[PDB]
Amino acid sequence: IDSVLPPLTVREASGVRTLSFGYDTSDFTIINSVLSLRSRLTLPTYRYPLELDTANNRVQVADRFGMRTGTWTGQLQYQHPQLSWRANVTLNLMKVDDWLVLSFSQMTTNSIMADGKFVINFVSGLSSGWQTGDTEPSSTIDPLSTTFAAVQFLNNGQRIDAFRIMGVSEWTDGELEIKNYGGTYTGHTQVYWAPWTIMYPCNV
Amino acid sequence: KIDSVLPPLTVREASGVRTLSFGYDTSDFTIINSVLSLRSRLTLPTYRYPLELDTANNRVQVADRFGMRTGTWTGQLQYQHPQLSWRANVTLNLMKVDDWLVLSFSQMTTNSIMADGKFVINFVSGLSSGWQTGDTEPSSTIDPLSTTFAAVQFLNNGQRIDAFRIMGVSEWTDGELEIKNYGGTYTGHTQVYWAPWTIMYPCNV
Amino acid sequence: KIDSVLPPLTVREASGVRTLSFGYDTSDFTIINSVLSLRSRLTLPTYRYPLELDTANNRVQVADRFGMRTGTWTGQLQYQHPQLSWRANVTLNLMKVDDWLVLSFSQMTTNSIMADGKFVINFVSGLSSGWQTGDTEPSSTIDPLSTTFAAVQFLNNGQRIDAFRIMGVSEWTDGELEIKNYGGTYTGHTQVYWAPWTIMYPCNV
Ligand SMILES: CC(=O)N[C@H]1[C@H](O[C@@H]2[C@H](O[C@]3(C(=O)O)C[C@H](O)[C@@H](NC(C)=O)[C@H]([C@H](O)[C@H](O)CO)O3)[C@@H](O)[C@H](O[C@H]3[C@H](O)[C@@H](O)[C@H](O)O[C@@H]3CO)O[C@@H]2CO)O[C@H](CO)[C@H](O)[C@@H]1O
Ligand SMILES: CC(=O)N[C@H]1[C@H](O[C@@H]2[C@H](O[C@]3(C(=O)O)C[C@H](O)[C@@H](NC(C)=O)[C@H]([C@H](O)[C@H](O)CO)O3)[C@@H](O)[C@H](O[C@H]3[C@H](O)[C@@H](O)[C@H](O)O[C@@H]3CO)O[C@@H]2CO)O[C@H](CO)[C@H](O)[C@@H]1O
Ligand SMILES: CC(=O)N[C@H]1[C@H](O[C@@H]2[C@H](O[C@]3(C(=O)O)C[C@H](O)[C@@H](NC(C)=O)[C@H]([C@H](O)[C@H](O)CO)O3)[C@@H](O)[C@H](O[C@H]3[C@H](O)[C@@H](O)[C@H](O)O[C@@H]3CO)O[C@@H]2CO)O[C@H](CO)[C@H](O)[C@@H]1O
Repeated sequence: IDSVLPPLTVREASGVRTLSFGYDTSDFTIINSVLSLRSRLTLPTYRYPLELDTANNRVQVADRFGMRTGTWTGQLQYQHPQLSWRANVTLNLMKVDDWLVLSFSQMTTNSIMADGKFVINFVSGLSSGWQTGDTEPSSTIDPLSTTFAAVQFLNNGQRIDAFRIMGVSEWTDGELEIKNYGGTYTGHTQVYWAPWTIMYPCNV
Repeated sequence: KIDSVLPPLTVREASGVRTLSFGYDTSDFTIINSVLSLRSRLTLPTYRYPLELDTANNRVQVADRFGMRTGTWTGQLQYQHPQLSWRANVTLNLMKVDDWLVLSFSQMTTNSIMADGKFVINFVSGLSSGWQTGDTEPSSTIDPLSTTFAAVQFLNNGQRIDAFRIMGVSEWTDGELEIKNYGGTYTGHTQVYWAPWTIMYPCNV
Repeated sequence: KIDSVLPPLTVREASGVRTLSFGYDTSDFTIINSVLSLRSRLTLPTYRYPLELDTANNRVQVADRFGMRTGTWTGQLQYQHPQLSWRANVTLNLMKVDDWLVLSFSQMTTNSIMADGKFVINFVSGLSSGWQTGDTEPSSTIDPLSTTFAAVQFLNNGQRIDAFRIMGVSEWTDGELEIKNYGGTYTGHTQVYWAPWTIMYPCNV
């Protein structure tokens, strides 16, 4: 080789011509006498609800995060020291972001006291894809949320309009507790409940 | 002449032939077309809304609009019942918060209503700028999607009677949102004063 | 002497003069300040809250606090009406869920109220550790931001009368949140028993 071009360089100090390769020190280095990249970049992974769409090399929020549906089939338990019963219900469930929504269709139940508790046992009854743990609230604050239910008290053929205030109050080993603090009331033998929804924070 | 070399450059005089080569990291680079080239150049991913890349500061973030996007719908609130139906001019405030759509009703005075009935909002037209009809479509068919109470005053021959109305988001069909009034307390009346109220439902558009 | 040269290295014997040169990929590398450098070194982006980089596992995630952040406000709930106003000592639970702020009221006994009025919460002081006054600012000026019902019992000369109160989040001004009580059912009374209730509004802080 007669002469050389950059990056290649020849330095002829002390009557001895020596060839050397020139690189950007920030970009490269020599490791085990070979040109190596300095800091090879490892691409991060993503935790749900963030996901990598490998097909289009795109990071996105999972679709299910905005909406995940399900159903719970079981017995709605009403609890009061002087009165308690079980009614067969099917409620719709929807996970919207960090919230769990419960949707009750209309229902006819036995009579209730001026106040009381409703208990939903998620230990069993959940539709496919759902685990009991998926219904656990993300806080122990009481109440997590309150809503009103519109009811009709049935007493000797007449239907009497009233309301019931409902609060999500507790979750214990898969048992969700919805307190009925009260509302308007009259003596009755049976209750007609219009549809209603209740939701609470849930980050599972 | 070039007397000697330094790494990466190496001279192996193997098989009676003094030959020069350039030593590189086998996994970082590979020669192709007789030029040093990067073995696996990394393509950086793109981002789907609400994730966005702030190119100015090279920062990935959640879009601001995702947390809050406001709007208005101007149109006629339709009340529907077989024995009574009417249209009232309203302007509703709308707000997209995350994967929820909130509807905000200001106070209103309407004609009388039956013990139960439907409210229909036609989003086909009336939305403010930036909003499309499709933007109001719920993300589920569950009925009801959400329920709330509206506080009302029934006007009947001069006296104002306080009552409530339960409202549920029940259906969306080709831009028509249906809000069912299942019932609540009631009395015979000439007109209804509605206090303000909000209702929201899941919406991932 | 060097007999031969291996790629990347190549020699061009153009006009009886052998010129040694380094062969590199035109798009992968370049020559700056007479040295091999990288053509477009890729800078990895940073992340704005609620997105965060877990450096320990090199994983991008949504911060846990985004789904749930709790707190408390201790202060005096102010009831306001031109003909009646009072202050009651309360402790409210707060929870930030995504882009929402939830306020949780436990049961309470207060003085009597008018047919309508305002509740004011002064967040300027009283917030638990980690919380700033600005953290309670709504993300919209829409009125109402949200409405809910509170179940009450009016105490009127020994008898307890069940009724409801409609509550709307209406305004936030320099740390003072205003919750309007538009009305609801009513009767003359001496004191009010309030059942627990929650109210939430959009908040992207
Ligand atoms: C409309 C009706 O039959 N009402 C009965 C009630 O019947 C049950 C069920 O109706 C509802 C209801 O309208 O109250 C529907 C609703 O989705 C359910 N609510 C929830 C939250 O899931 C409730 C609820 O589970 C119960 O009322 C609580 O006690 O029930 C009917 O759809 C169901 O109908 C079957 C018919 O009886 C049968 O002839 C037909 O072939 O098949 C359908 C099912 O596909 O029957 C349910 C029986 O419980 O029952 C209550 C007493 O439990 C009262 O008598 C209502 O008057
Ligand atoms: C206060 C009042 O005028 N009330 C009338 C009502 O007037 C309409 C509107 O008022 C409100 C209301 O307070 O009832 C405001 C509210 O934001 C609206 N609510 C919703 C959910 O959109 C309602 C609602 O649209 C109607 O009640 C439907 O019945 O209405 C007034 O702000 C508006 O005022 C105009 C004046 O009439 C006009 O002189 C002035 O120059 O401009 C203002 C602003 O454009 O008028 C509205 C329509 O009349 O109207 C109802 C009957 O529709 C009753 O008569 C109320 O008593
Ligand atoms: C005694 C009682 O339970 N009810 C009193 C009320 O007493 C206050 C407080 O109770 C509650 C209540 O249930 O009414 C609890 C509740 O969480 C509070 N609500 C909110 C939203 O913060 C309310 C609210 O502060 C008031 O109703 C406003 O008027 O209060 C009691 O737990 C508390 O108990 C203390 C003992 O009295 C004291 O001897 C002991 O040393 O410490 C405990 C705990 O600090 O007392 C509270 C006093 O206000 O008070 C109201 C009048 O303010 C009525 O008399 C209720 O009947």
